[PDB]
Amino acid sequence: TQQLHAAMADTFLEHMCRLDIDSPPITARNTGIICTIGPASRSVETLKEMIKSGMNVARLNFSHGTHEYHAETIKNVRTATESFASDPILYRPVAVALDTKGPEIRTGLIKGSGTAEVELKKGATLKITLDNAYMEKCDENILWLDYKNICKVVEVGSKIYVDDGLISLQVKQKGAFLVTEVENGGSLGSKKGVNLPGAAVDLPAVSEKDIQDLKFGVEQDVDMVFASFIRKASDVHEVRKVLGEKGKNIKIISKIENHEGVRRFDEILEASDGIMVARGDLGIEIPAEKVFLAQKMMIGRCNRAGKPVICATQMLESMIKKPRPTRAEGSDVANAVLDGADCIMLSGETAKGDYPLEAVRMQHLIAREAEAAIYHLQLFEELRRLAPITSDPTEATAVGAVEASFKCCSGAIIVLTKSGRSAHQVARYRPRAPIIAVTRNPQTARQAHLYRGIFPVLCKDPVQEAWAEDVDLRVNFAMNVGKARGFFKKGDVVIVLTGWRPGSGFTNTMRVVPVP
Amino acid sequence: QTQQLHAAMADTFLEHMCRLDIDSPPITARNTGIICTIGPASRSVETLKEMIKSGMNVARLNFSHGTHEYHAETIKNVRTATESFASDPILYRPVAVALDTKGPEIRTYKNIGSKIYVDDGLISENGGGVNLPGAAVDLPAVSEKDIQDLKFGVEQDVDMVFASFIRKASDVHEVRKVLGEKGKNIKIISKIENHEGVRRFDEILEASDGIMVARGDLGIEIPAEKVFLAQKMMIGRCNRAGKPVICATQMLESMIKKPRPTRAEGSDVANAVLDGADCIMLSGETAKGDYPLEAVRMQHLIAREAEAAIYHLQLFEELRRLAPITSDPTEATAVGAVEASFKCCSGAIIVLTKSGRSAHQVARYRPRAPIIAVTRNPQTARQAHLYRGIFPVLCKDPVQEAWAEDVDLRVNFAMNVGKARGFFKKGDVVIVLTGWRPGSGFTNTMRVVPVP
Amino acid sequence: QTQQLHAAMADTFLEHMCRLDIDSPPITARNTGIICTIGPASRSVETLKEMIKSGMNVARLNFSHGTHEYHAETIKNVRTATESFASDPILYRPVAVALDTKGPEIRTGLIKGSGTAEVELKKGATLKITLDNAYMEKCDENILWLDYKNICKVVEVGSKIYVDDGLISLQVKQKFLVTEVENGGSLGSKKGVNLPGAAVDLPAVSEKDIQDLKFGVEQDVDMVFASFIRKASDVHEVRKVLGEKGKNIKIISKIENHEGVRRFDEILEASDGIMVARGDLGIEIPAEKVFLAQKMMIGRCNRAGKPVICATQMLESMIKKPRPTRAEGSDVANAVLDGADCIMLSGETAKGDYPLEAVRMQHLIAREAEAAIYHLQLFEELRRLAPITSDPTEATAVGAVEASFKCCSGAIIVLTKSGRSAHQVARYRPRAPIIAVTRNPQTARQAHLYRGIFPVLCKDPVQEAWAEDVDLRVNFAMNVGKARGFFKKGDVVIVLTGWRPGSGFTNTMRVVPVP
Amino acid sequence: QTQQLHAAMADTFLEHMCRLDIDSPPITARNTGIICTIGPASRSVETLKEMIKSGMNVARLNFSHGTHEYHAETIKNVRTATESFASDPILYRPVAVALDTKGPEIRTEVELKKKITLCDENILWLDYKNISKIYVDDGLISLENGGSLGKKGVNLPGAAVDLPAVSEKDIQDLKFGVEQDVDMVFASFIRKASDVHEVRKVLGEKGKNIKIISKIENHEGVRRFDEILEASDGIMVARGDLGIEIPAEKVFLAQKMMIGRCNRAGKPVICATQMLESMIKKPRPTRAEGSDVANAVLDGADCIMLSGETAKGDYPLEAVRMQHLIAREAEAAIYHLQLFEELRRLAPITSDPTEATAVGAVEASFKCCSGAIIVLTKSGRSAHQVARYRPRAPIIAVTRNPQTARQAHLYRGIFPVLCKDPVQEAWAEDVDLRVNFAMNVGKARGFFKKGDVVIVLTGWRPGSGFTNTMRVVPVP
Ligand SMILES: O=P(O)(O)OC[C@H]1O[C@](O)(COP(=O)(O)O)[C@@H](O)[C@@H]1O
Ligand SMILES: O=P(O)(O)OC[C@H]1O[C@](O)(COP(=O)(O)O)[C@@H](O)[C@@H]1O
Ligand SMILES: O=P(O)(O)OC[C@H]1O[C@](O)(COP(=O)(O)O)[C@@H](O)[C@@H]1O
Ligand SMILES: O=P(O)(O)OC[C@H]1O[C@](O)(COP(=O)(O)O)[C@@H](O)[C@@H]1O
Ligand SMILES: O=C([O-])C(=O)[O-]
Ligand SMILES: [K+]
Ligand SMILES: [Mg+2]
Ligand SMILES: [Mg+2]
Repeated sequence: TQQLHAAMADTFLEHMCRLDIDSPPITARNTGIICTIGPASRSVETLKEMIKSGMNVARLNFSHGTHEYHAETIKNVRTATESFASDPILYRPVAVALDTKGPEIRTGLIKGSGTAEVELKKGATLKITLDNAYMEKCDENILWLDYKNICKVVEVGSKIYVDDGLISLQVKQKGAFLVTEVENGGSLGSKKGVNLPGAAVDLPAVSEKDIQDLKFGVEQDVDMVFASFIRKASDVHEVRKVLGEKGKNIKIISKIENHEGVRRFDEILEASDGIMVARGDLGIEIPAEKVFLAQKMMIGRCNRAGKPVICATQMLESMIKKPRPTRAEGSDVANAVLDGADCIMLSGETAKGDYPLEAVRMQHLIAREAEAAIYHLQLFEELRRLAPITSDPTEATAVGAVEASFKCCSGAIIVLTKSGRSAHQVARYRPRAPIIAVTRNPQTARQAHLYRGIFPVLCKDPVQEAWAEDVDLRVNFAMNVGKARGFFKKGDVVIVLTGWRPGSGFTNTMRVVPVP
Repeated sequence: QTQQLHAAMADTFLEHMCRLDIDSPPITARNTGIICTIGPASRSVETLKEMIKSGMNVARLNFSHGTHEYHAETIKNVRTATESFASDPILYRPVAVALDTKGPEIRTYKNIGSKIYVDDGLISENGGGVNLPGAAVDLPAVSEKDIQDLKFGVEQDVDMVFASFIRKASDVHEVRKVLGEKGKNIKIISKIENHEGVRRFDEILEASDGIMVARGDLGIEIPAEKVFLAQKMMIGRCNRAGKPVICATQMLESMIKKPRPTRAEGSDVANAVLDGADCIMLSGETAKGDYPLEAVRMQHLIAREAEAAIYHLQLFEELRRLAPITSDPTEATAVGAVEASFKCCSGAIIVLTKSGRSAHQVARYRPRAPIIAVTRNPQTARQAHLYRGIFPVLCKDPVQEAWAEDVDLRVNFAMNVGKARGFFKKGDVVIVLTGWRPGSGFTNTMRVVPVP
Repeated sequence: QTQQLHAAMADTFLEHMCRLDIDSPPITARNTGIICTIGPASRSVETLKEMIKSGMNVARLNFSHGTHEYHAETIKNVRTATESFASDPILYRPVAVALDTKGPEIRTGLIKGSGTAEVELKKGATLKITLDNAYMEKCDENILWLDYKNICKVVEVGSKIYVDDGLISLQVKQKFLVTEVENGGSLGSKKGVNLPGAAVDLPAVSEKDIQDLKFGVEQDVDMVFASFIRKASDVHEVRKVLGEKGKNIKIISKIENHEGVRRFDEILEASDGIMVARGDLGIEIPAEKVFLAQKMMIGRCNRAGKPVICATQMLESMIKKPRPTRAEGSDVANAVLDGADCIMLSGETAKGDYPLEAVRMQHLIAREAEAAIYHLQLFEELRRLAPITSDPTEATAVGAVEASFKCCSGAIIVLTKSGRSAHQVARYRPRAPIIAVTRNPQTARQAHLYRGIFPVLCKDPVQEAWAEDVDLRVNFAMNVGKARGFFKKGDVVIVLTGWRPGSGFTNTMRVVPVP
Repeated sequence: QTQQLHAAMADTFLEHMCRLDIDSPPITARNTGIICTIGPASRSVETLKEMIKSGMNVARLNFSHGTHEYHAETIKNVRTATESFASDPILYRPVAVALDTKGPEIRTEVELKKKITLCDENILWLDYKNISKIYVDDGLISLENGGSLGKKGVNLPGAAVDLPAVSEKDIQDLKFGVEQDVDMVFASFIRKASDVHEVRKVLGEKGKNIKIISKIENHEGVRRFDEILEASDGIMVARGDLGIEIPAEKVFLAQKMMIGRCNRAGKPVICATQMLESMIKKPRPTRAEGSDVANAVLDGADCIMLSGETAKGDYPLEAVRMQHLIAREAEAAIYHLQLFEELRRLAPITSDPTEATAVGAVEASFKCCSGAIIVLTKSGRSAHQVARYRPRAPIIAVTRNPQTARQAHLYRGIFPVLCKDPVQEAWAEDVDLRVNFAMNVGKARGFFKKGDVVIVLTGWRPGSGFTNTMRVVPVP
């Protein structure tokens, strides 16, 4: 059970040899699940089923839609979320994330229609213009795109990709205009994304349009921002600046999607609250055979720094049209969890696909299977050897509680936290047991989904005047949540982390107590 | 640096991940074998030439469909395309032929709680070949059609057999008896496709020459969320036993219709190589899809990238600690050669072998450097593709009357092959493995020599 | 350069060795217990006071010699010296008293009617061994009497017989016993005889041991070192003899012969701790094999969490000289590196000329060796080899030790009644000292058997409010640590308490700033 | 149940300790070298024959006392004893001669209870200059301590003595060693790399093949150890003087540090002084002394040394035999699984094919449990490169160079064998002849038998520097 026989192996190779398909996993699923909301999932009715299937974060993509449309999406999520608040013991917080548009390049309209398409045949000629006279009159001869300075960055012989890198063009002759030949062709539609691998796209990291959406998210009380195409640390500083004082508590997740962002990852990770490995654009900007290097590198460096990392894009792509995934997609999710990803994401599988609930359920089943097969003995040993010595009492308390949880096979680590930080410090050491973080801050409970293993619970009872009684109140609530979810039963042992006084920064007490 | 050598010198696996560098270029050699299913999209002589140039090592023919005259024509075109490069033996690549049996599949014969899936797992319990997740084995291991197909393979001189739906050791022995004495040198690769094969894997592996993780049927017979567990389990035990293991099915499925893979497909190929798979396989991507060459090229590029990212310092240590002591001189010589190749950053290990066994025992310990196996046996050269890192070369030169001179001829042939393929150049250091007398079984000599 | 912390952070043991630095000073705290045999050279109140100040934790009484009156006076002098520091509880050091039994010894008679006469034995010469009581006081270079009446039943021709702690060796030539001297030398009175490889059938607990153990219960000793333990049933016999009145006395089994090493696992299971008694052991087995048996027993005791003592000839040359040999400096250091909880002195303190110097040398070596321990490897291995458990105290103990490495704490403070909670911390071998606060004087004395436990005896009365009684004992430990230089105000320490009074309820670990 | 094989398979160091067995007998091969100081107790030819039969590999000559004529007769007696066994080349053991220099010494019975002039208890004479504490007579008296002071040595710890690296007497003694054809020099009180160079310069062209072992005996040599190690052929941990110059409770740190860095560099390290000191007067050692010898071997020392135990004491043969018995037990107790892995990890990757042949040979020897590794070598270098990786099996180094066979004793596990056959015309036949010679030596001394598997290292042409061939070969 829980691959515990493989966990006691002395080598990683023998650990693999002991992986048993008949060793059922524990109940808790530690990996967070982010879901992109769109036409197939934005109804209050479907959203309620997204939550029951395991969605923790509803993602809103501001590459498309108006502020009024997204405001309605946010309302439906919160409506579906609060529809379960009648039972505070089974209530699951749900976070809202805003994915900025960023320096996107998009084509124009095919023959004045949003749905029209033309067939590009390989080897044929195709002209690219910036003259807005063709902005709505693109066809197989001429194509308009919205990057005015595309000629200052594209040398002759360059390659241009259109529509998620499916169409590829080679610039055969530069103009004032661009004369290209189609390498790989096919159906060319309207408003398609363009990638220029190996070109210094001078488009601003934070456009005037992005400024409005960021301030929109601050007004809407979003829990986090996914910032697209972050190339350097100063790009992160603009995002932090625009969010200003009122958006101080909004977590900033930098998306790495090009060569420069990979090269500058350290300065970007230092300034950010988290990372997203956005493999979609990344797979086009750099060779597709190198993406897995960038992913393992970014996940490991984030695990080392104790900052959240998200694995995103095309994880269960085939499930947009089919109710079951391919074998490659099953192993991709599992290996991302084995790599150490805090969260796994879904895009078109939930935004527009035909089986959005099956996708969420499949991600939940695989992640719980992958979490049991993790070789904890080596991971915990390596995280401690790579983590520096600390003078923070909470840090020493966190590593001691994780070590104690491996020793007594505890059902959970219960943590009282106001800002989340205490639970974050436990999570970075990757215990096997789920981390039940008890909080009264709703925003804290929603941002805890970015961390592996943190199962946030929001206590709704009023603050008791006697502080030692307020602590016991929240601890017993955690015991009720854990017993109701089947994390443990009466008589089991659990780790409880508390402070010596109210307020953030005083977590310093670890207790080993039986389940009431 | 190159070949992820900065990540290679890390003291922990986590720090090894942190040092992976997309700007660190891999070496020229690609160690993982590429098995391509040949079908209507790829059975022309002109196409097969491009597939070989793209890196195809093994042509798989799926006997679930097609007549013997059809398959015999496919085999013939495969050998025409293969032998079209024989005029230059420095650059000639052996290409193997594999026969994949139909096996005991239920289609919509019969002699049949709940649970019963149909049409590749498209109905049960509802939904839009037939599988019985967790059921008895009514049909025989080797039916009468399989016997004729297996006998046809011996006649067409195939190098290996992929036996479908192996459930126990006696299934393997049944196949072996059918190949008989005329096909006793044909390698039997047991395909693990159901819960029974996973439960009885150790007895199946012991009876087999190798294993295929056939994830297609496996993902229907057992929960889909468990396939990664059984895959890593079987690759691990095959690595421990030193037997070849193939990862198969839906690795680049979307490339049937599209010229570039998804992100999940790109990481699936890489992680299979990182797991330790000797070979990776393409099915519909090469048999029926619109982009057969691109799929072969993509497996080549990913595999070479992932091989540079292997954490050899942990893998080599753990492979030795788990391997038993030996009295076989070839086994001791082989592990000494691999240790020496790491010590001097060798450009290759050159192995002279008649049956391939000497090269197989080197591949067992997973050197970073390519293993140039020099043989005069054509079947040995073709069967070498089943093993990670073995780059076979077929020596066509006549035997020299002085045995020491004949050894030097074959060694110098491997040197010219290595130079022409960019594995190494003049002045580099290589490991050379030979014996003290002619004949198989006497490999016991390791020499550390500069490339002339 | 401090605490060999540069060597502490190595990735291999070889690199750890390469980084050991003679210019990197150790900390104040010395973790290895020091046991001293008290004798003529050291039994005065004046000398005992200086030995306590020099670092002695345990006074060993060797009941192979002396009367009950003699030992009663020694014990009185030990307690006089100890309690002379009892007026400052912050600085008072508990001192344990250990009784070392005679056990099934074999001794010779008197040389020419004198307990101080001595003859000379020559190589190849013949020596007659008799059991006739007419010679028990009439021994000389021709006839030797010994008190083992069954010796002819257990020896044969060619057997080796060793006399006076292995100095002289004989070989039986005829069966009274006719022998030929192999190695000669001066033969005194009442010397010990070893019969290596013979099946000696003496009782585990003799009538003399019965009287000495009863004396031990009346005199309130803290532990018994039981000589020549051969099997678990020997340990049980000692436990039954001590009975109800001696149930709290710790029983340390001395492993000194071949059967003891062979049956070590069952003996360890029955005992509270182990002494590697290398003196007799090096005569009973080949001396080139002693180091193997020592490292085996220390390893298995560390694995089981039970105290192990390394004993005998650690600083033998300091009996006559003020400074040890290089081999002796190495032996003490390697015993601490092996994992020994305590190191022992015998003749160096019982009868030598430099008893204070010997105690001070062991203190200096042990503290240097403790800094050199490769804690990264040791802590990882003790955890891997320890089973998962449902005991909250064990999980709390391993979390506290892990926390102490994380924040480089100056100490782990533990409140314990019986000692058990501190013993469970010591089993995981933290670098930081373990300050065990107890109100039980016997718990305080017995804690010296465990590496790193620094016991302090709280004298303050019990507070009615239990949370105040707890805070009182924690602050007392804070004052002890500051007064002894383990830490200072602003540092971080680990505190271990329980949720309710009484033994067995330790479940609370706190990371606390030093006020 | 043999050679601590059960403990050898443990997955942790702790479990390795827990599995050590006193009932697990070692092999016959003893890998650690034994160096004996020759003096009035061991000077006679008949005594030296027994010391050789008991395990002495190197005879040490202490040039702090005695005359050139005295030491010359000592050398003649050693060579007389050594060559008395030469009638059988199969069983002959080479014996090396080492010269130990006096070096920068400061020397002076009355009583003293708690006035230096540069012979009574009121004014003492010393031969030195200016410059705190001063130690006299093996550090027993401190200046403050007391004792029976009676031409005793003086130590000035921490200080910087103005005495030259080599003295006029040492120059004469070094030139004497050159004339007497000694195999190695133990250079006393080496403080810096320049001191090693001045010694190497004194030995000149005629003494260029003489191995220089630097003795580390004070604080400065410990701090400048890396530069001294690089310039030297090897290191001696001279714990006698070192234990006076630095606090005695720190000697074990310096010893373990210097053995580790020598093992890491692949250079010989000798642990010396007071290892069996009580055996000067007693036929058996103390428990601390048996532990000290064994822990020196477990630390990784290539050689162990006897001083007064063989030079002046009553039981020299017993002392040599005890070091032999302890060393053999401790070598079986080595945790090879960890040691070999760590040695490889800290060793650099190079292009020298001899080094790559050496690791591959050691790895192969662990895989097939070989009875030996046979190395053909003319300078010793190829055998030294095998020994740095510490195989469990013995290294039979077959040479025709008699100085090489004697110098090989400085390296753990190298069993030197001197071939005296004429050089055969065919190269391949001259190699086969020397290999077969090692097979016979192995069978004679019980290292292996017919049908066993051994590792054989050879090269591709005559002369030194060409070892590149490893073979796994059945014993004939
Ligand atoms: O993780 P954070 O943000 O530091 O908060 C943890 C805090 O929660 C507590 O357990 C309770 O604090 P509050 O009563 O103010 O909510 C404190 O003891 C502790 O300092
Ligand atoms: O791997 P195999 O089949 O054992 O072959 C190894 C043999 O090949 C050899 O190169 C000799 O082969 P040949 O008999 O063709 O000359 C020897 O080195 C060795 O004994
Ligand atoms: O180590 P022991 O013998 O279990 O004693 C530890 C006990 O001491 C306590 O801290 C309290 O001690 P008191 O009973 O003297 O107040 C308990 O919480 C705990 O169970
Ligand atoms: O260890 P060294 O000094 O390099 O000598 C090893 C030499 O021994 C040999 O095996 C034999 O050389 P020789 O003919 O000089 O004895 C050479 O191949 C090799 O170069
Ligand atoms: O047969 C296969 O290859 C499969 O089912 O995966
Ligand atoms: K006694
Ligand atoms: Mg993008
Ligand atoms: Mg000296």
